[PDB]
Amino acid sequence: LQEMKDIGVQADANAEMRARERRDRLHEALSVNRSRVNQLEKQIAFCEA
Amino acid sequence: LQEMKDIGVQADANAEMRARERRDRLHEALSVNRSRVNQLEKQIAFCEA
Repeated sequence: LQEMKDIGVQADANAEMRARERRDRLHEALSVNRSRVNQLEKQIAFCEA
Repeated sequence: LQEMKDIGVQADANAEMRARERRDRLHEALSVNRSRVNQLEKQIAFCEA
């Protein structure tokens, strides 16, 4: 248990599932955000010109 | 010792320094290659526009 506190992680199974779910939803949202920024940057550069 | 057989990694002191040196020089090389790719894509996108 001291080793578990030296590595500095809570390591609870229920928290592991909740954490992975929240991070995955944010990774998916970020991938969509980058894609949107890329198409709108094209629109911006083209329309301004 | 069974935990060492389960993880399946030799992890010799010499092997550890060698592994980090190769993967760290690779991490910087990836960042440089990707930066060149992004720079060339921005120039090409400007040329198209």
